[PDB]
Amino acid sequence: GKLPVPWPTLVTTLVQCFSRYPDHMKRHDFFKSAMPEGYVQERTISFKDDGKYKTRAVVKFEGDTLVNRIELKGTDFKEDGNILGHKLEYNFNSDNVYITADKQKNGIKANFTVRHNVEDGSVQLADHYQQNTPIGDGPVLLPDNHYLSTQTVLSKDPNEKRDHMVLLEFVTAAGSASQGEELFTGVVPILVELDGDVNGHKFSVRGEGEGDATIGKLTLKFISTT
Repeated sequence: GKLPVPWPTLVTTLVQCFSRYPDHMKRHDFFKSAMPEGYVQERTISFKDDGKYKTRAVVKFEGDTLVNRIELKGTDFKEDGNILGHKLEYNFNSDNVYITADKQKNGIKANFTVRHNVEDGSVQLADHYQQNTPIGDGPVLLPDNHYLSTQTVLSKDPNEKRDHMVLLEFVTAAGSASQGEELFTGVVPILVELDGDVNGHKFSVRGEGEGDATIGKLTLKFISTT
C-alpha cells in the first residue's frame, strides 16, 4: 500500500540525541543526558490551512539500539489539500530549531516552522510545538538557549518496491558532562517504529539505520505499511 501522507511531512517525527554538540556546548546537551533511560517527546504540528499532527514518542535504548517509538494522530485534513493529495516536493530544506529549557518539566521545548515546497511553486507551512521530558530520575542537563541547524537529503532505493524513504541528515548545535553523553561516542544502531492514523487512514512506518553523534550524521531507511 501507499503512505496516505507525503514522506517529507514525517521527517521531524521520525532522535535529536544524534545532534553534534561542540565541546564548549556539551553542558547543554539535554538529549544525551537523559539516556539510556530516555525521554518522552511530544509535538503538535499544525499545517497552515489544513490538518494537524499530534505525536507522542518514547526515545530510549533497548540494549545498544536507540529506539524511537511514536504514536501519530492526524485530524482535520483536507482530502484534496497538499498533504492527503500528495502535492509536496520530495525534499526537506534546512531549519534552525531554537531549543529552550523547560525548567519545571526538567526538560526542553521548541517552536519552529517547517517550509514544505508544493509542486505548484507555493509553500506549505508546518508549525511545530515540541516538549521533551526525561523518563529516568537521574540528573539531566538543562540548557541555555541555543539552536540546532539541520541538513537533509531524501532519496529512493531503485529496487525497493515498497513505499519508502531513504534519509541522510546532518545536525549541529550552535548559538564527559553526563554519563549519557558517553553512549554516543561511536556509531549507534537505530530503530524507529511509528503507528499512525490520519483522518481515519491507518498506517505504520519502520525505519532502520544508525547515527554518529560525533559528526552529527543520521542514515536511515523507512518503509511504510498501509
